[PDB]
Amino acid sequence: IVQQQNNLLRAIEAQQHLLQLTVWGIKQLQAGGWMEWDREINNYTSLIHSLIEESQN
Amino acid sequence: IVQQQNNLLRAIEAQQHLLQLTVWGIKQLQAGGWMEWDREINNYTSLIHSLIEESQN
Amino acid sequence: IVQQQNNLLRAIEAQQHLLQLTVWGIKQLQAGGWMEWDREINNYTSLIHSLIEESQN
Repeated sequence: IVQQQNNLLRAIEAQQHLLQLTVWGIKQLQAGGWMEWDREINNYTSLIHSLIEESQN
Repeated sequence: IVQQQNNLLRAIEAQQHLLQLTVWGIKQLQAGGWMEWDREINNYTSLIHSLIEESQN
Repeated sequence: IVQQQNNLLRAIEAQQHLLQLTVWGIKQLQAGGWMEWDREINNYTSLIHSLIEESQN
């Protein structure tokens, strides 16, 4: 079960990289009315980083 | 292992919020040929909500 | 705990489908300077597929 929990964390980490690439792609396409979307992307990005670092530890 | 499973669920929840923000961003940029993409986004969004609520319970 | 690990894997699988739909949506909007973004999307997509198949097994 330990090995499976490590697998799932590595999957979540790799999905977060993919998510960050899609956020970056959307910002390149939008580049102004997006301030609240940027606030929420930033807050949830920081939130997920904290949870991943907690899980890694 | 219980604490780790809670960590991973909170990470998946925070990633789902980020995913929903990226879907919303893409819909704002597209705003017509997207009907099947919308069907699939809706079905998988409902699917993930059901799995998160199951996991929370 | 086994049932919970299966729940979380199914959630990660459903999120990967959603992620792939958002990548596809972004590529339709961009359709040229995106070569490195495509390389990284491909590498992380392959990485996550390997981790999901490992977890399923």
